Amino acid sequence: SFGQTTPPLVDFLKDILRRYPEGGQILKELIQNAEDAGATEVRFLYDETQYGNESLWSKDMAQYQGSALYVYNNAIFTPEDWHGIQEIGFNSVYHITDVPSIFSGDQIGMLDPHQTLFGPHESGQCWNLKDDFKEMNELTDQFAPFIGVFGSTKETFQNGHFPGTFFRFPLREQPSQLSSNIYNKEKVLELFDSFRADADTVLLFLKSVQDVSLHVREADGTERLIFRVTA
Repeated sequence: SFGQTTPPLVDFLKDILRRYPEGGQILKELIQNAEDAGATEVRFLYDETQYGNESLWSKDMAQYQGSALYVYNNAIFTPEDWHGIQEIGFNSVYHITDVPSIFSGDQIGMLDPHQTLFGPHESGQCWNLKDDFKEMNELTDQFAPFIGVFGSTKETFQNGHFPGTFFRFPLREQPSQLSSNIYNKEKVLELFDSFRADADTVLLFLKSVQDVSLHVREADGTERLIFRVTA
């Protein structure tokens, strides 16, 4: 027995990140993603909030319960958008996080290129707000980071549908096999700064997205508008 095998997912993606390193390109790639989905608005939120570690899908999920960059847009994923997302585009987010989550309509999906969280040959997991209602309700700490941002409420989960899209990117606090990039508040606000330099012109390329804003949420829950640009 003899032959080549394609590299493991994490190595394939490490190579893509090596070939495309990014600062402020990350915000631009995420804006492009929203434009491609027909969004008219994009909101970035740096969130200081740390969440609980009691009611998680598994103990290894605790490391992703901390500070995050969230990114909202007002389009709702189609099945094709969900297929599309499973494969620089969205992959630039791995500069920031090891486990991005995506919440759109009736589904939350988490991606795990390290392939350790969800079983041995799995690279992510998804929950349906209707079909998995019972489990999601029990896993209070797991889904708290999806409630109370961008107009999502406990009511959202009762109805079973969020009429929009947001991502949660828990900020990597130490190097992984995917990336050694560590983000903190300072580094994220530096990303917000790069963008703000270019903000006018970035909307010139775009025909759907007409409003981009940057916000910060403190641990006490207070939130500030950092910057907005409109068409």
